[PDB]
Amino acid sequence: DSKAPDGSVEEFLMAQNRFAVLDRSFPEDAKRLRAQVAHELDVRFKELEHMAATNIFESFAPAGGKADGSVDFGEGAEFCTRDDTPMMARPDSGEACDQNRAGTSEQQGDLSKRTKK
Amino acid sequence: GKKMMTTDGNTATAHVAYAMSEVAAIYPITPSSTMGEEADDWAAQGRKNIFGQTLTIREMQSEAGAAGAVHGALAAGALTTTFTASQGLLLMIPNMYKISGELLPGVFHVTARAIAAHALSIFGDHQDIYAARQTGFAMLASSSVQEAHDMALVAHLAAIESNVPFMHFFDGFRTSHEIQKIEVLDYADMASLVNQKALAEFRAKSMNPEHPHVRGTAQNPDIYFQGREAANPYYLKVPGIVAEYMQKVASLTGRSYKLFDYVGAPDAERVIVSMGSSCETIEEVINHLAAKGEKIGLIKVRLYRPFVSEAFFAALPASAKVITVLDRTKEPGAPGDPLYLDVCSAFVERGEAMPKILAGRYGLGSKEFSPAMVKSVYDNMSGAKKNHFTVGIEDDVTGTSLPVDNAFADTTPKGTIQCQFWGLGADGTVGANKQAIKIIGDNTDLFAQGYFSYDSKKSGGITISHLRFGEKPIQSTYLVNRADYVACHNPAYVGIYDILEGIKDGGTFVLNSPWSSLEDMDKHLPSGIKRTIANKKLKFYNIDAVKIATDVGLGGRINMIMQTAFFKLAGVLPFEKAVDLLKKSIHKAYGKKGEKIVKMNTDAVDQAVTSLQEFKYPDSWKDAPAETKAEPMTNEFFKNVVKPILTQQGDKLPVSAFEADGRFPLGTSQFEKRGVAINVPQWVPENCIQCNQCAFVCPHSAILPVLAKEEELVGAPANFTALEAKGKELKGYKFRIQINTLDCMGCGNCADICPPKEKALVMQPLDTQRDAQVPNLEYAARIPVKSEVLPRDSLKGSQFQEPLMEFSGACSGCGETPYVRVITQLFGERMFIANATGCSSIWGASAPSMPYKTNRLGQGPAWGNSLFEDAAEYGFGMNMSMFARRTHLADLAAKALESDASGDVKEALQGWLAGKNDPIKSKEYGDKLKKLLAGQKDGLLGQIAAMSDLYTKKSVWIFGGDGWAYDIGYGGLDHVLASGEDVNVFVMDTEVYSNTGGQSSKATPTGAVAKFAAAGKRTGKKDLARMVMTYGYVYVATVSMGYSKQQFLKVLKEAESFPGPSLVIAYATCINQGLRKGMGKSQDVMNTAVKSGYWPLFRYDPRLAAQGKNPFQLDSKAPDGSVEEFLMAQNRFAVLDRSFPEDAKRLRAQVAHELDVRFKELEHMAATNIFESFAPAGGKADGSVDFGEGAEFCTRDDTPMMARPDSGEACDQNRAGTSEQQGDLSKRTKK
Amino acid sequence: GKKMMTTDGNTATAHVAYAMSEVAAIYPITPSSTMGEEADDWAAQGRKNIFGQTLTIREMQSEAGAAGAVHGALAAGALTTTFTASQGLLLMIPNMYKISGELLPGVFHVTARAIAAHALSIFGDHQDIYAARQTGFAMLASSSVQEAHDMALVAHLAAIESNVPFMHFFDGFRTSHEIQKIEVLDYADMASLVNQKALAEFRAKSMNPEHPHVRGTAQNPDIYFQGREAANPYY
Amino acid sequence: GLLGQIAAMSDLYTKKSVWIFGGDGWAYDIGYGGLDHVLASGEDVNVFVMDTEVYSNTGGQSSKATPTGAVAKFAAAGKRTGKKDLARMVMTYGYVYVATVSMGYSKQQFLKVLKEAE
Amino acid sequence: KIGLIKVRLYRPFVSEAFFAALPASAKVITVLDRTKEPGAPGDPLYLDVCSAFVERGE
Ligand SMILES: Cc1ncc(CN2[C@@H](C)[C@H](CCOP(=O)(O)OP(=O)(O)O)S[C@@H]2[C@@](C)(O)C(=O)O)c(N)n1
Ligand SMILES: Cc1ncc(CN2[C@H](C)[C@H](CCOP(=O)(O)OP(=O)(O)O)S[C@@H]2[C@@](C)(O)C(=O)O)c(N)n1
Ligand code: SF4
Ligand code: SF4
Ligand code: SF4
Ligand SMILES: [Ca+2]
Ligand SMILES: [Mg+2]
Ligand SMILES: [Mg+2]
Repeated sequence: DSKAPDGSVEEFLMAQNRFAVLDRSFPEDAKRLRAQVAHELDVRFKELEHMAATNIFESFAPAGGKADGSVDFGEGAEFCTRDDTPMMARPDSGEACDQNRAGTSEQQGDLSKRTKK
Repeated sequence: GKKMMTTDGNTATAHVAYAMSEVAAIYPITPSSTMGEEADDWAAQGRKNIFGQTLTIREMQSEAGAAGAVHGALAAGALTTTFTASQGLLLMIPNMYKISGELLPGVFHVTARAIAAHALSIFGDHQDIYAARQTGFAMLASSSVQEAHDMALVAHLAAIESNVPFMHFFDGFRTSHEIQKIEVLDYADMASLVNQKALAEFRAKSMNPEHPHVRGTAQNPDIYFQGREAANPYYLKVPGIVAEYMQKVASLTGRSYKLFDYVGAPDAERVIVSMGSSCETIEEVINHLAAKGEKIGLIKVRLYRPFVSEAFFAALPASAKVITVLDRTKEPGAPGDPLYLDVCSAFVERGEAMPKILAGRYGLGSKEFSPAMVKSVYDNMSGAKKNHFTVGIEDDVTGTSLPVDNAFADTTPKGTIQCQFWGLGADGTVGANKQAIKIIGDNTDLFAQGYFSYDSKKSGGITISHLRFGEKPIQSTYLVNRADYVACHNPAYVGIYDILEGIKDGGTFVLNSPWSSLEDMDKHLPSGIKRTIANKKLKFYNIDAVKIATDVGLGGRINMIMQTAFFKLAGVLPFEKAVDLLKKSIHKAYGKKGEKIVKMNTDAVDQAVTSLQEFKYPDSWKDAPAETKAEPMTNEFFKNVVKPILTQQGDKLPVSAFEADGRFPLGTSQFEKRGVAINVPQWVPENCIQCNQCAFVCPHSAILPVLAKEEELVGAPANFTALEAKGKELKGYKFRIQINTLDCMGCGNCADICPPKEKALVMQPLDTQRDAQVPNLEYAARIPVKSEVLPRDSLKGSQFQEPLMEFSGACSGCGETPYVRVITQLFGERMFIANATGCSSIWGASAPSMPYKTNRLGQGPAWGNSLFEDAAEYGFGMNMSMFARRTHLADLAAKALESDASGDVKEALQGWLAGKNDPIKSKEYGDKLKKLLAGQKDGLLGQIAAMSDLYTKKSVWIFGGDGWAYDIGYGGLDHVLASGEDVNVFVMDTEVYSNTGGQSSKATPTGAVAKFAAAGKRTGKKDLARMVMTYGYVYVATVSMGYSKQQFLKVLKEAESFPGPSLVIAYATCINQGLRKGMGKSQDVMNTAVKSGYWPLFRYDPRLAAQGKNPFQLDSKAPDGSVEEFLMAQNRFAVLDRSFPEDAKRLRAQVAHELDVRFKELEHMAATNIFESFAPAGGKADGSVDFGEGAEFCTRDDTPMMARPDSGEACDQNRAGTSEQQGDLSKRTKK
Repeated sequence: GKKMMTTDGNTATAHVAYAMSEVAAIYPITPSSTMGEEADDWAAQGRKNIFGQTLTIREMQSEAGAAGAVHGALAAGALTTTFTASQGLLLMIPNMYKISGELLPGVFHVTARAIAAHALSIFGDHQDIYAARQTGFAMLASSSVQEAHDMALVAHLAAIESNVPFMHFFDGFRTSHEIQKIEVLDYADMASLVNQKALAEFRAKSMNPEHPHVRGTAQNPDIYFQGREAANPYY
Repeated sequence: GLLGQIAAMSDLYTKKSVWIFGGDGWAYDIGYGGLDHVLASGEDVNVFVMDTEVYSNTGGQSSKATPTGAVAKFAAAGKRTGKKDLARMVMTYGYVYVATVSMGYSKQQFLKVLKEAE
Repeated sequence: KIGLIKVRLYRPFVSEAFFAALPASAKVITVLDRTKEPGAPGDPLYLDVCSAFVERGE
């Protein structure tokens, strides 16, 4: 909604004691820092200009769905989704499951095949 | 009306909280987590509260956020509740003062848990609730599961009528996780007790623009004091309101309560005053002892705040001459703990008889408070009368502990059957016990109780179930120590743990093992057990649960068989009814996929009932030969501290065994060698291409690359097969991949990614591998690690460095530990780790197991866990220390350059100063100074010589999960990175709060299923990386091991060497994501995560911009279209598809769209020509200046807030207009 | 030497805190702001503490961040201090349990101020310091501008030798802002009172990869209680 | 009955506008974690930040909103890090309405933003 | 006949040192707390002083 820097920044800063007092006390550092501010805003404005020119932006979904109901992330999982910790303990936890101590599904199945007997 | 059910304290109170609240703002913290999760589940199922509405529940970024939201909701006129504990309650304290200060009817349900001090504890005690006793909240304690229900209701009703917020609390785990058959009220009954007039008044006084008021004013000395005392009337009335609701609720339930209740001899001479679950155990002991004539009693504290001395005395027998107040907390330096001080105050104000009052401390961090300990407390009152004592520990340092005689008689009511089950992680033992409790409770008049002890180990951990069944109420709030029935479901336990301890004579001992034959049994059963079974005439049974399960088709799955064993032998039910009920239930549950899965279970039951015969044993067991002791070598600390703790004897370690500040030495995990993997890898050297990828990827450091010279392999075992080393720089070396079979967790990741089609790693049963590999790893371990051969940060070369984090308690195949292990291989010897509370702090440092270790020179990660919310600031502090102390060193150095120090010393100092912040040079010259100044003790050179641990440049790292970085610690993280200081942040993104039970975090992706996002998260994943990149001066990068180990190493080197703040976000797989083919596919899943475009890799390096080039670089390619199979291969996404296919499809398409857009934005970032540029520093210069110096107008106001020592000078306060307006006015007023 | 000066409680305290600390993590909150601002200006002016070094002071995002930084700096072996009051002190409570729990020589200088309840107030009372009484910090009160200087010094000296963090507090405004002609000591005098061996010992036990240890473990019911009573000898 | 209850809820008839007012110290520093989370929630709330580029009330201390080179307490030689870009940070969400205003430059753009944000 | 006991070290609270400052002649003692803990049986300093007299047993 605004335009590219018009070059008045130096006067802008120097008209405020929060910047000028630095100029009177540490003239060399102040000079550097005001130029740095000028560079910072130059770049930022340029970045905002591209933002305004881009055609890359993501859709906007307000809300909607919920689908009366919910499900536990461990429901019907092939391997245990919780640990042996008292931290993960829950009222409905405790049912046996594959704790990944025997390897992958594929590795397990192959060991079966290989130890057919 | 009423309704019976068997549940835990958490559910009992959530049952009431849901009914009575309209809003809940929550945050997960153990052990209160269950309440928020149930409330969410019920709201989603359609459960109505007393207003006929589903609860509005929202998860905040922290408990502080939840507390502010609760305050807003209440101020805005909605009945509100929250569930919390420990660290979380502390964060709510500021808002508590506001909520009570504004007389809002809020109710906080707290599972009382210990505060982290010398150490963190998730266990139960009152340190947290006492920390808030001054907030102005009323405090109602419940001491049992049944009471949690009742008190929760009183709290809500009283809060609504009194206008004083309530904190309803019960003991963490001891009450929150104990299962009891109790009675709960219907929601309509609760609704009927609500004071409608009060409710309407609450609504009417609330914030609303239709009839607004101003709240939260700032007040001066003139009126603040008055305003603070104006609520007095309200606090004077709360006690009576609590009493009336206890009575109103009682008329509906039949259970009466008073602010203070008394039990025991009406003429007791020795009385205990206590609060919480301890009260139940104390009472059980009183019944027992009083029946023998002892004049003892107990005063149960219900309403702790307001503390009504009159109600307290109304409960105190006049005959009491000695009173012991028990506080379940510790306030260092205080003249006495809270409850004790309150009771003392009652007696002084009463101003009459002063019986002897004693203070006792107990149960910190859920320490047992058993019957024998109650005996100690009563004996102390008639004996020594030690004051300010502790009970449950042996304080051999300050001698404050009461001796405890464990031969005390069992005090459970007549007819109580007690059971203990020793299970292995995920063998379904706990689940069957909880089912057995439900079955027995719903089909008998028996009271049932269940409590479960778990392992700090997340995988292959041992569980111990304590169950009690009886015709009389079970008040035993302590573990079972004299069991009638004991079952060991893992034959491995037999030789290592004291499983039959305290088992009654004639008790039943059931064992799962394949040792059917007397010779096999005699061969495995330790002498001690045989003697115990013998001398106690135990009903010993053995059952090859694994053979029966296999045969009936259940594939080694033993839960049903052991379940049958309990229902048949425990003796809590008659055989007929038992097997009957058990079967009926199998049809209840299961009954799913055909009658076939039902048949196997039913069959397994019958087979079990049959094969369940009394193992007969020889009278010769009475004195089996006490075996020797083939105990390997370790160190003093592992022998005297960790081993005892790992074998469950930690309770016996006296106070003298621990460091006052709670510290632990590194490397105690080196000796655990648990051997719990079912299958481990087997190296096939004929196919090995010598890449070191298997070691790089191991989540537990269970693979050891070996590079030896001929000479180093002389005494090597015959089977120590080694290949001649491949590679030019390795000409002449013998290479070997040594599998550490006992530390392996058997996940399969190594074998899964081993490059060759003809795998060099194949999974095999642990037994087929241990005999050969144990002595092999042992031998290899003594071979010098060849860290100097290849580049430290090269894929292959990194695995030739010493890993400084091994054998952690992380889950098998954990996606976080591989990253950390490698990080230590690169910087371990010089890093500080400020670890955020989470899985990484839990697998990282759960006493007594310490995975981080030192290298051969004694150097290793200096590791620390402060809190969950402050990891960044904690690491920033360590960095401040290094800055200050190393700046001090630099100053001493320059100073010594201007002295008669020797040319060599000066050369070294000049060298160190120039390379002060360079890891290579600071070490090079620091090492010279260590040599050159050796012995120097005086003057300047002496101070420098004493600061050697500051010579080499240190590496400060901050480790944390996504919950930490995206939520609770985000503000801290953000500020630290914005400081521009040299720190390194490593975020292990699991896309959920893993440790606490899979709760959603802002890092959780769109459509992922997790707690508080159980219909799939409906907001996209927060873009932490892009947010941090807006600074321009922070190195930001993403990594995924499975996609590129090289890129990971490149990122580590670039992030760490960046002289400013660095943020590295890694994709970490986790059991909570539910990887469909096992965690052994983590690497491959990490690979797909990136290829699908789900987890794009990039690096933002500010120094490139400092040299004109674009700081942003993409390291991965556009989405390859595989996201759908990527998502569908994880249950956290697949469950949604099976349950809500319509929305799940939509959400997966949204995710594909999100990642597609994001990647395009990254592509443009990498294509940009416009970028933030700047130098590393420049400036400083001694001196300061105030922003007001020489200003033309006043620069500060007339407030007490801006007043400073030098303020007060006259200035233009802008009341006369502009400089020009004043000038113009001056010309106009010339005169 | 002694020096006669006319100043307020904040300055008298800050005078000492600066001399005895190497690091300071601060956050602004009335009526203690003056202290951190003075410390910052002095460091920028090159004032030397007892180690001949200028103070390393940083402003955090809040007092919780400031307390976590203080904990980290102390854990890493730097004498550290901070200034706060009221709402800010409340935010530091979680870290206070850790700092005392790990027996760290931290020193918090607090201008006791009212807690916001039915209303906010920047003025003085002990509501805030009492809210932190169970944290394990020793608490030493000063009732005048002159005692603020003296207790501040005692608090630092005692925290170093005892390994128990200290909370030096005085009344918001009534003491923090009261001006009085008092006597302050030279930094040299303060330095000569320091227990050099305790200090060396504090640095030797601090976090350092050259000789690591693990701090902040998670403990079960088997050992937590014992671990909590282990610090009794220090208190 | 029902009509009586509905009659008693008239102060809820009109759609309300929930505003959160705060300074830069609040939004960029201490309350950032909460502000961030509340915006990420996607709920209908309006945050209005009055950026003074310092913690004003307490005496002009620097905040992350303080610009490069500005002198303030704790930035006594000019702040040596730039202003934190809270706006671009929040815009990364894609579903949050973000805007910046300056009354002296444009009262109309200010009014337009109020109407659009609310 | 009046006196004042000034509290310097509030924590740890050392009763021995408290009594070393208390006149044996003291028949009435008022403890002033500069705070308010709603619902508490008494404010912090008062509670600490009471405990001192209770434990002394005299
Ligand atoms: C102030 C506060 N609130 C809540 C907690 C509880 N904690 C959590 C919510 C932490 C979850 C960690 O999440 P994330 O994403 O950062 O890590 P990861 O997934 O690796 O686990 S574990 C932890 C603890 C031990 O106390 C408990 O309650 O289980 C806490 N310690 N402190
Ligand atoms: C937890 C905490 N830390 C510190 C403070 C002190 N407060 C601040 C630092 C507030 C300054 C806010 O700055 P910003 O930029 O958000 O707003 P603005 O510039 O408009 O003023 S005024 C205030 C108070 C009133 O209590 C005080 O100490 O003086 C506080 N109230 N709470
Ligand atoms: S199976 Fe897993 S734990 Fe075992 S060596 Fe391989 S990667 Fe390591
Ligand atoms: S991953 Fe396979 S080929 Fe590579 S070093 Fe390991 S065993 Fe050999
Ligand atoms: S991050 Fe996940 S896989 Fe790793 S220890 Fe935690 S719960 Fe287990
Ligand atoms: Ca860095
Ligand atoms: Mg996580
Ligand atoms: Mg401001």
